Amino acid sequence: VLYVGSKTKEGVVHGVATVAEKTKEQVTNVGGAVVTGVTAVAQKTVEGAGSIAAATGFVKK
Amino acid sequence: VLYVGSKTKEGVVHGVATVAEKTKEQVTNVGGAVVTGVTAVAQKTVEGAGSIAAATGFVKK
Amino acid sequence: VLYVGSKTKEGVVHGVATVAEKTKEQVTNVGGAVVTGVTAVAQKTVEGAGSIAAATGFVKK
Amino acid sequence: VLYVGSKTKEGVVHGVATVAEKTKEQVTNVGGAVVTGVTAVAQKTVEGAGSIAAATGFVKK
Amino acid sequence: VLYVGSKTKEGVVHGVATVAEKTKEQVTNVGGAVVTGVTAVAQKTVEGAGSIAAATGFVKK
Amino acid sequence: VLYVGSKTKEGVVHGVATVAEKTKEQVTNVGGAVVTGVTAVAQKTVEGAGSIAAATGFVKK
Repeated sequence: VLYVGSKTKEGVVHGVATVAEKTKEQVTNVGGAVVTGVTAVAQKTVEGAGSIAAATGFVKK
Repeated sequence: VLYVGSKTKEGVVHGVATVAEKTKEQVTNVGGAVVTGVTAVAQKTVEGAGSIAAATGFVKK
Repeated sequence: VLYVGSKTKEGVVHGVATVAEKTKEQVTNVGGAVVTGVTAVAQKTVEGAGSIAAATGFVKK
Repeated sequence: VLYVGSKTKEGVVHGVATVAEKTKEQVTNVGGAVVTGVTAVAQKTVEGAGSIAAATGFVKK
Repeated sequence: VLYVGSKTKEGVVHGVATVAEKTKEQVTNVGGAVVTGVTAVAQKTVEGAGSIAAATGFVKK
Repeated sequence: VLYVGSKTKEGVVHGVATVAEKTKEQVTNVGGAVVTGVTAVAQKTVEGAGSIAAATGFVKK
């Protein structure tokens, strides 16, 4: 009957400073799942399953 | 019957400074899934499943 | 019966400064899925499944 | 008798990403000196005085 | 009699990512010196006095 | 008689990520010197006095 949002923040990332010095970086996947290097990510879901960095192995039935 | 949003933020990324010095970077996928280097990503879903960086292995039925 | 949005932000990315010095960068996919280097991406979905960087392996039935 | 430079860098700026969101910006000088907002500037001097952002007040003799 | 530089760097700035969100920014100088906001600046001087951001007050003699 | 530099670095700044959120920022100088906000600055001097951010008051003689 009344809802007053104001400067609300939900699922938010702000003010982020990152430095990444790497001399070498390998990934060798063989038949699975790999998720690497997720930075400054924001999400909001309404009435649904939410996943950010979800490496699922193989599914069978 | 009444809804007053104001400066609302949802699923938001802002003010992000990144530096990435890499001398070498390889990825060698063989038959799976690989997700690498996701930065400054924002999403909002209404009535649906939301995934940002989701490496799923092979699906079978 | 009443909805007053104002300076609302949803699924938004802003104010992002990135630097990427790489001397070499390879990707060698053989029969799978690979997703690399997703930056400053924003999406909003209404009544649908939303995926940003989703590397799915092979699907079978 | 011998000098072999190679990939030498002197007085150099490179690989610079900047973002500047300002809603208002004033400068009100009255009879002096003002230097504002110097970015990505490089200089090399041989046998001379070198100044990049030098606001000098009034000189008298 | 012999000098072999190689990948030498002198007075150098590189790989710099900056973000500056300011809603208001004033400067009100009255008869002096002001130096504001010097970023990513590089200089090299040989046989001379070198100054980057030098706000000198009034000089008299 | 022999000098072999290699990947030498002198007066160098690299790999720097900064974020500055300010809602208001004033400077009110009256007859002096002011130096504000010096970031990612590099200098090299040979046979000379070197100053980066030197606010000198008024000089008299």
